[PDB]
Amino acid sequence: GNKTGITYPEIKLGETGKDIKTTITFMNNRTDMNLDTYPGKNWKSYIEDFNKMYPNITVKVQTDSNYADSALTRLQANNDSWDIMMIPAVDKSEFSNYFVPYGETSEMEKVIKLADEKAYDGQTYGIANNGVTAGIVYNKKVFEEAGIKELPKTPEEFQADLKLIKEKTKAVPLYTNFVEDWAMGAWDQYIAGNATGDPKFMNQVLPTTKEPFKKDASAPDTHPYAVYKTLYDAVANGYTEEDYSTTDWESSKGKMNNGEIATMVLGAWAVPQMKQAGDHPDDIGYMPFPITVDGKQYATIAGDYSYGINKNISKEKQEASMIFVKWMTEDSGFAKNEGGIPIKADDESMPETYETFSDVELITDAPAKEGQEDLLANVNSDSELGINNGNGKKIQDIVVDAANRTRTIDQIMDEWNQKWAKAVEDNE
Ligand SMILES: OC[C@H]1O[C@@H](O[C@H]2[C@H](O)[C@H](O)[C@H](O)O[C@@H]2CO)[C@@H](O)[C@@H](O)[C@@H]1O
Ligand SMILES: [Zn+2]
Ligand SMILES: [Zn+2]
Ligand SMILES: [Zn+2]
Ligand SMILES: [Zn+2]
Ligand SMILES: [Zn+2]
Ligand SMILES: [Zn+2]
Ligand SMILES: [Zn+2]
Ligand SMILES: [Zn+2]
Ligand SMILES: [Zn+2]
Ligand SMILES: [Zn+2]
Ligand SMILES: [Zn+2]
Ligand SMILES: [Zn+2]
Ligand SMILES: [Zn+2]
Ligand SMILES: [Zn+2]
Repeated sequence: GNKTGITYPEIKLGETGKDIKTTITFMNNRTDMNLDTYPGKNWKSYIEDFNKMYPNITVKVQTDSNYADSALTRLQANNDSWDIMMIPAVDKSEFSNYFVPYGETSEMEKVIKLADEKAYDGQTYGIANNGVTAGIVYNKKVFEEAGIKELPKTPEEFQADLKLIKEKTKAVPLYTNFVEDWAMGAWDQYIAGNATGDPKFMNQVLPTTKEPFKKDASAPDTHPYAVYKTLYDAVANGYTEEDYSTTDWESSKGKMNNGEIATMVLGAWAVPQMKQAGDHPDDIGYMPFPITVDGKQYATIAGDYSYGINKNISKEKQEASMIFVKWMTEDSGFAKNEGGIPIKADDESMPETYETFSDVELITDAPAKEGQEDLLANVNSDSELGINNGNGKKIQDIVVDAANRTRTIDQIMDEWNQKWAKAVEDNE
């Protein structure tokens, strides 16, 4: 797919491509950063900084509120109307049908983190925008008002804390952001490394296990079941917003900052957005998801959204785009600014958000065994469950079922297991 003859490690920022005069279109999900009133460093500011180094590469930013859906639509049009996008929910095995390979994955791992996350048949097709963990954003002042002494570490402790918040404060204990598909889909981010302690769970165990959503007999407070039951119980116990059908994401930021919401299950990228949303940044904290595995808590570090380059575009625009991605990765400061972990391989600096995480084991998803790279994507597709790959609708169903008492969490998990179990069988 690479028309340029140049791999990503071969780019010398400030020297390579300096003769290029072109314009590239950069599609991303950060509508907030596409505004002049963004409380932080917005897209225009980054592009200005980039243009000091490459003045003749003009970068045009396009942002969509319904990002996942609109990016996939543009991808399936198979044209040259975009040059860089954040990779949406695409089968790894289909990367080469859409995206320029940055380079051999073994070479990329020398210069970026998470080089095998968006890779296939030995090539890397996406670079993460920053490394994030999945945890819980919480308001420390609301927790103090509720009398919560220590952060909850099990589902039972969490529900006990939500009840204290409900009874003793005025905050919504857990705000679901039901209306945002991506906010509901985020619950899939906790069910593997966080809920099991096993870096191989996501890419090896899950797609080879017929009923992964069943309760774990030995440790019923762990594994994916415990995650989805956390959401189920919080809604069924009356510890979420009165009306899930009318939640609002943008106002939820200000409400967290001002102590009207106590918790939201979101990745670390959300911490600066909550802190910027009002006068009480110091009241925003970040905690591990409340599962303990054999006495230890775990948090997976993963890419939030990865940059991919359109294989359909000219060699000039492919190279211009790869220069901008490398600039974003190595020079921009995006990760330092959005509260995430830098992706340049040799940068071991960490957001200050990781201070309730001193005893947490930070892990990354191991690749599948050789030849199984595509197994999760294929079981996911055939099951129609879209685990960690776009499907927030099934999580909305958890909220609906728990609020209307139509089904128990067991029954919901049993439905998923039967669909997954067939997909595991069909792909073995
Ligand atoms: O990239 C982090 C998450 O962004 C989310 O989109 C938000 C965005 O962060 C910002 O808050 C904007 O104001 O609203 C967007 C939703 O329209 C989602 O894309 C999510 O999937 C990302 O993980
Ligand atoms: Zn939306
Ligand atoms: Zn959608
Ligand atoms: Zn596939
Ligand atoms: Zn090689
Ligand atoms: Zn192959
Ligand atoms: Zn106290
Ligand atoms: Zn407690
Ligand atoms: Zn009571
Ligand atoms: Zn929706
Ligand atoms: Zn297990
Ligand atoms: Zn004020
Ligand atoms: Zn305050
Ligand atoms: Zn169903
Ligand atoms: Zn079989």
